[PDB]
Amino acid sequence: GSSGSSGMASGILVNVKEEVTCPICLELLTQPLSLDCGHSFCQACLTANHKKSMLDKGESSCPVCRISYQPENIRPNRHVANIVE
Ligand SMILES: [Zn+2]
Ligand SMILES: [Zn+2]
Repeated sequence: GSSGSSGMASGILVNVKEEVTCPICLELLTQPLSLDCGHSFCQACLTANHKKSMLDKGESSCPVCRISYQPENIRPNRHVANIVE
């Protein structure tokens, strides 16, 4: 009458602090995206932000500098479908 093989919950990790932070959630930016302005953001925070400025004006833009560009068809610094094994 027993079942459940859960590995040790040692989520401890020894690494340096993070410098790249998200101007939205202000938490952390490990795999942020790149825009035509330079400022990075979360692949999610960006999607949500865009909607925000959709009911007021309609068009989205950098929530930091609000530069002129296309929030669609944007690619990050590096996009490779290669996962180390
Ligand atoms: Zn974020
Ligand atoms: Zn910007």
